[PDB]
Amino acid sequence: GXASDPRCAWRC
Repeated sequence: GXASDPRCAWRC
């Protein structure tokens, strides 16, 4: 669940 965290959203 990364939809609110750009620094991980690239994976998810």
